[PDB]
Amino acid sequence: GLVPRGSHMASMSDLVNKKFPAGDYKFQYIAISQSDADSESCKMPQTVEWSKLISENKKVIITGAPAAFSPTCTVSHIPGYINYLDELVKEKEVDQVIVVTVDNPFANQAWAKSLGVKDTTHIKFASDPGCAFTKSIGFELAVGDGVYWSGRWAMVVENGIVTYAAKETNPGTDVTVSSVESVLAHL
Amino acid sequence: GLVPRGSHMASMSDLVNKKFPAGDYKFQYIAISQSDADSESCKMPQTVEWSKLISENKKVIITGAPAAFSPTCTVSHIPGYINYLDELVKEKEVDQVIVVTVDNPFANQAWAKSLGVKDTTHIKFASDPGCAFTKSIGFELAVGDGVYWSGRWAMVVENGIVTYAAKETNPGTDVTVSSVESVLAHL
Repeated sequence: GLVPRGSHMASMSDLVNKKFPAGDYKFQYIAISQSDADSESCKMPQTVEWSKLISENKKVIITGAPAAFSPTCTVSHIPGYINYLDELVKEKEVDQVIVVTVDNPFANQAWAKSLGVKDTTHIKFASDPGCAFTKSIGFELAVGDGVYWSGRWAMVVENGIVTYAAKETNPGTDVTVSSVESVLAHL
Repeated sequence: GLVPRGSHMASMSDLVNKKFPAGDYKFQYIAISQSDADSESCKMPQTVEWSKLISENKKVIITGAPAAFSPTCTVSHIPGYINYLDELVKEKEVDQVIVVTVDNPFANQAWAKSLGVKDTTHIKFASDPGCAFTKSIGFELAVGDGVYWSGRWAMVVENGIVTYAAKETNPGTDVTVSSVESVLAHL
């Protein structure tokens, strides 16, 4: 048959073609800049309302990852987004790329820096504390004892409407529907 | 008076002179080694029962920090423990130094490496998922919306008995009772 022993297929989420469900959810991030890198804005987290991010930006890519500094996230998933960032912004008219984890915003910023992010103008590493937003869209990953990390997923939002949304069935090892290549194919 | 406007004093916890309350709590960490650094044990987290750590080690120092990679934790708090590690182990008969955060174990390991930890034989950066253990001893830090980080604190456990335990009143900025210097004064 199509799906053999214990295999699973990553499907498109029902979120597609609906309004981005920002609610009152907020994320934190710390800016990064190659000019004035010692400013307070590049040291301390700031809070962003998901609703404001979406209303102020016509085209937004969002991708979730289970754990800052973990192998699959660090080596196979996120570097592609950083590599294609200039092309996304300059050729595909992407305004913001948001990388979402439940990790603290200092760890997220250090991760971004380790991955070669020099400037957060068009890319931000967002903290979703307690997995609140990610659980709200059903893209969470249970890791035991009531603790949730983000799953691995990607989303495209255009003019406030979700045009692409899909999560991995095996987030620990797979980078497929969440890959920058699959996102590029849906822009 | 002794305590003026909005000031607070860090006191000794009532935990002192009582058995270490390990319960069934567990932590995760990833080992670090300068020989065989590419082994699976240095890539993937392993689980340790707090009860086993304490029963197998006569003298254990435990210190909690709110956020891997955050400024106070990274610059002022943890480096002292790493700096004194050899002295603690060789002169003060310390068997294990455990640095506790609620951060994922990959981020904790990367933090430890960034801080110059070369080997986890006597020092381990532990993950306390969801702040479960730290909340159980009342050393947590509320950060909003039901999310808890560790506070900043230190503890000494000798033959299964807590001999020192104290948390900061202002963990974001203060490193006093949680400092390696205060721990050294209570060994």
